[PDB]
Amino acid sequence: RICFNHQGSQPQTTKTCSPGESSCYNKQWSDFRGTIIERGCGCPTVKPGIKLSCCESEVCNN
Repeated sequence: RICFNHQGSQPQTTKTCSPGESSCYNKQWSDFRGTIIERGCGCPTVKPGIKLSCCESEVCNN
């Protein structure tokens, strides 16, 4: 599994996940500086106030 791992709308970067990892994620929140969109391998646990979107296909998290 390969997932995008770039922040926001910056140029796209990819990450090859650990063997057996089938998911990619897109996490979004806002802080005092602006809106943050992070991407990576896996499907991390839901923390309060964070928007999380997980998918299970190649580079599915743009």
